[PDB]
Amino acid sequence: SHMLDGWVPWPESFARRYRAAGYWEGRPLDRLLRERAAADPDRIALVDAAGDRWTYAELDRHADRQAAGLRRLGIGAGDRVVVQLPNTDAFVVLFFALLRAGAVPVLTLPAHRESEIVHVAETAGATAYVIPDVLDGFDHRALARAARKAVPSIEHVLVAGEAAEFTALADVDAAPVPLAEPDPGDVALLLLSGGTTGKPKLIPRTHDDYTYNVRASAEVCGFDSDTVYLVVLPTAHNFALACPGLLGTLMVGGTVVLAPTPSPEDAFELIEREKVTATAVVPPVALLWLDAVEWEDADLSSLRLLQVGGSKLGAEPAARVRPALGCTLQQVFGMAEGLLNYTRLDDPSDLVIQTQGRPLSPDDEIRVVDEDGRDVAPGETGELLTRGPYTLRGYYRAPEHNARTFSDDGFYRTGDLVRVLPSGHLVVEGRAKDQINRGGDKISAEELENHIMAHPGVHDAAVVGMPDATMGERTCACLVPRAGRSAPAQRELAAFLTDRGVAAYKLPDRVEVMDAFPRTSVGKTDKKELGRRIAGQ
Ligand SMILES: Nc1ncnc2c1ncn2[C@@H]1O[C@@H](COP(=O)(O)OC(=O)c2ccccc2O)[C@@H](O)[C@H]1O
Ligand SMILES: [Mg+2]
Repeated sequence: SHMLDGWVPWPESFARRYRAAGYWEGRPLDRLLRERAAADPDRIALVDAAGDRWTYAELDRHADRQAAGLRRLGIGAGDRVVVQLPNTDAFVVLFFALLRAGAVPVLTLPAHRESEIVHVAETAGATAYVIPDVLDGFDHRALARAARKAVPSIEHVLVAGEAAEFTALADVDAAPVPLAEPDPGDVALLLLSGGTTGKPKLIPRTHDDYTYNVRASAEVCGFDSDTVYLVVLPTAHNFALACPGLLGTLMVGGTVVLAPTPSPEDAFELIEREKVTATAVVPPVALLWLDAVEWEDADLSSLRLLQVGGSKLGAEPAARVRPALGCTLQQVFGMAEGLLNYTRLDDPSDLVIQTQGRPLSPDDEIRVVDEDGRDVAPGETGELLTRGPYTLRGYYRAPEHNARTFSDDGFYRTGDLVRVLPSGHLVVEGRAKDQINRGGDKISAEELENHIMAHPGVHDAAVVGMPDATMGERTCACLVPRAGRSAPAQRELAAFLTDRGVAAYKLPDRVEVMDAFPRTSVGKTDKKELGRRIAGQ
């Protein structure tokens, strides 16, 4: 018996192995903060961009007071709560307060707009939605009004700022009350997957498997109480939350520093001010920092570890990390769905430069298969399938996609093309899945294509990735015009999609109009040949 339905537990034989192995320790996720605050109450746990500062005892107490405040509002025991917050202390407090209240955080990104928020809110049956007031020029309270209109289950809107007619997040506060602990085998939080279908899919992560993800990652990356970690990616990104991210830093007793943006302006200042020792970035930001040290004066010497992942970092800039930034590079090839691959900190530089790591867990199982599902020969390229103690067995409330995406014996089809080296390290070679990787931001083609086809001048749309030297891929929208109507150009389509509620990183970089798409012999749109036509071949 589980608190939520709609997810796929591990078979009992696997659960037993993972507990017997010490991977699944049987502790709720919020207990990482409870135990650290008990052992190191007066250590500095959290620093925000302004310079404000909180000890472990202070953070633990505020999480209890906000958890009691959430319960007074009726948020708790299994309720799903959509969280959309910037890199501020409000996110860290509320994350633990929701866990202690028994609520299941549904983590979204600040860039997400009405179509993503409404979909995840109604899929999760969320009862509350947590937003900033105004963030980067956008008023999220209008979005909460639109979300509540489309999703009647949303009873409460909690606002980090001026709350308007809603509830101020700072007012969610009451005297701590004894709260029951969740079952560690239950879902702890729901992550948003980059997606390969028409709708974003939610990833359930349990207390046991997410704690192991965090704990094992902190060991591999050498996180301990000396670690000062700069959160450069959104706090809701799996990389910055758990790999080892801020949760790993808190679990071991280090200091979390919240960066408002990844710009050298904000990040380099915080690295010098707080003596940051570790951070994680996507490759486009790595390239920016590697350039920017040539004209920025910040003292970055305290930096010891730069994690780079989300897309493949080139071997040439990888080799520049030590001379330019004075720290160790760690390549990270991971996914919200589970499997994490890390280069080890003392790997020879050859493997740090040329590979995307080897799996985190001894019980991470990998297969590399050809187009027929058969295992490839050693060192051949094929699609990565994986199964392990923190990889999901199914998405949340997505039975049809689960039937397509997981093998009969529980292997998750990643859609990534890789080859495995004799040492066990992986090299990422490409992608099979119909999803564009734009600077670490994942764009489901079919989701974007369906939005574009809602435009009155568009009959059919095919979204195709184009190579980009610094961004990895950019997005080309190939359009068949509506009969007797003109298709829109790039700027009009961007405005249409933005008004529709599509996140800005999904807006096509380029529009190409054509009378028909090339098709295969089954009749599916041939995007390999669309790429050729886009390039004038
Ligand atoms: N170093 C890399 N080199 C080439 N490709 C990479 C890659 N790292 C990710 N990818 C692609 O991203 C994934 C889905 O993305 P994600 O779910 O958003 O999570 C993350 O990126 C993420 C990244 C690091 C740590 C924790 C995470 O969670 C994969 O499937 C693959 O396509
Ligand atoms: Mg250094």
